[PDB]
Amino acid sequence: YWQARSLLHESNLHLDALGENPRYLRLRRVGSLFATKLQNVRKLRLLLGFQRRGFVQKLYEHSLLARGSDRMWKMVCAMEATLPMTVTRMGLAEDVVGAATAIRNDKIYVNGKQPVMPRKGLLEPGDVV
RNA sequence: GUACUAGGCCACGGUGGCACUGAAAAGGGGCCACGGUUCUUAUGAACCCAGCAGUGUUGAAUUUUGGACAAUCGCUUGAACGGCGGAUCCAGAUGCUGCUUACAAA
Repeated sequence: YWQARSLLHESNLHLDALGENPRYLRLRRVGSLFATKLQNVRKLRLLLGFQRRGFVQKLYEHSLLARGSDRMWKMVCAMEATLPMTVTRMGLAEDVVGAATAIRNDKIYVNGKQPVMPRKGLLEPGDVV
């Protein structure tokens, strides 16, 4: 009941009403700003620490061209098929950036010796790491 | 609705006219006239990069006077992995891109 909210219900964790019984007037309502989209792209790149445009753009078109069920459990599946997120799922680093340095050493051993594609992934199902 | 990719077909080879041969006609085949470029002791001859590189003007801007027949593919030759091809294949300079890139050591 409390948990498992809607996957796009992130407007309940930004500003709320009828749960704050004080300050009846002067309540901040959200304006028409696209800066939350730009900072959400910042939340996307900060989960990779990578240069802003090219990687998230290339993963965006790959996420469109892979399958067409939806864009929410599958676009983050395109995020999750990437190798630095995959290493963070294994737990070989404190965070994504340290894992990126570890793969920058080529300490990693994806599919035998090394990933053939270091910056882009993409780990298909059936690929050892 | 509008600049390219590669490739289909046509047209043209400084300009214009025409012919041989060939089954079919001419981009480094033949003849004449033009317009250029050089030289003559001036009488006349030689040549025509919209082939490759390269030069010069203009341009905001335009590449190396590279290697090679080995791969094709073509032409040719009955030896000979033969001969040739600025087609091509490989390298350069140069926009776009996809893709890596810390060294040490087995």
